[PDB]
Amino acid sequence: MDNLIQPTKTIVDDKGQSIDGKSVLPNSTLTYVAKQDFDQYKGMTAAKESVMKGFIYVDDYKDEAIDGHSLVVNSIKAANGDDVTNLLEMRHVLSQDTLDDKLKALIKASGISPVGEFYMWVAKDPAAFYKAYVQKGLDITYNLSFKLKQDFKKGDITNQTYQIDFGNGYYGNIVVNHLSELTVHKDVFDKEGGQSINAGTVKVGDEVTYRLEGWVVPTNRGYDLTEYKFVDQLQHTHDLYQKDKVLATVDITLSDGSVITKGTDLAKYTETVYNKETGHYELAFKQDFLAKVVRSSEFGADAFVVVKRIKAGDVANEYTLYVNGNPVKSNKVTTHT
Ligand SMILES: [Ca+2]
Repeated sequence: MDNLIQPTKTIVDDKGQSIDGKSVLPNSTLTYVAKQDFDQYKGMTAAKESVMKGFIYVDDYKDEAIDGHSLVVNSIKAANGDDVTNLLEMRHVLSQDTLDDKLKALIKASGISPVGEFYMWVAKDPAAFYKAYVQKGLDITYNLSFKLKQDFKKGDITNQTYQIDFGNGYYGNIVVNHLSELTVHKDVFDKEGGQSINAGTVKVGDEVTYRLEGWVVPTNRGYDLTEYKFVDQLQHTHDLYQKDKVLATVDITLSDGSVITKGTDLAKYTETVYNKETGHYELAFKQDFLAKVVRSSEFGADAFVVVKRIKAGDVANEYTLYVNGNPVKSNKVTTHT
């Protein structure tokens, strides 16, 4: 039965599809569906002393990546539909050092080895729980949502469950997701195809071009696109906005099968707003367009913002890209006039 008892977990997108192995974003909600497998136990009779050792389920999240305190338990349900949340002790174990001695001994003797922080669910009434669910072979399904720690900027995210029945430990699969590291860059040029003039001198009355380089959204991701917006507070005391342009930086495939080639003008899929009084510049991709980009396609664009230098002094610029609600701040650039 060692290979016939198999707790499992998966991670699912907003359409209930598995995204195990896929990339996610810093502000992503990770929703896992975990199974506590009792199928093998159906119709059998466990010894009373073995039943007394109870039924424990463990969710071992990577505590460097996942904020364990953000857990929302969406549901914990038996195969017969029963809500079993009130039948289980939910324990957020931050360290085993002084964990309840009985439970700590149970974990030790099980063969199971949770690392760092974990949650455990313990049947409050082993005999009752055994009779109602375990002996009937009724699996328990846990639906759990976590957020990431804001200080976890890159690396992989892992989640693994364990099951301890009658003191016997069993290992679940390791669900892995990659956190994309988001970066964007700003440069300042004499002209669109020219050389960087960062820290250079710009004569009054001349034009300069800022390039706002958008982050490329990678393939094999676990999400679709709902926002991709450039925001730039221009130093409008010194830089007078003239015009912009936005270009695809990768080939983009849409749901209809059509392809937008790298270098194509993307203006018609966007809206530019410039506020002359405040110097606030924004270019946002339209949601109905973003919704058509397939997951097997990369997505990226650069914006080029043309300004006239109207006053002497030091002139700085930076921009922020918002990708699905994640702000990505660029480096700064400066020039002097
Ligand atoms: Ca852990």
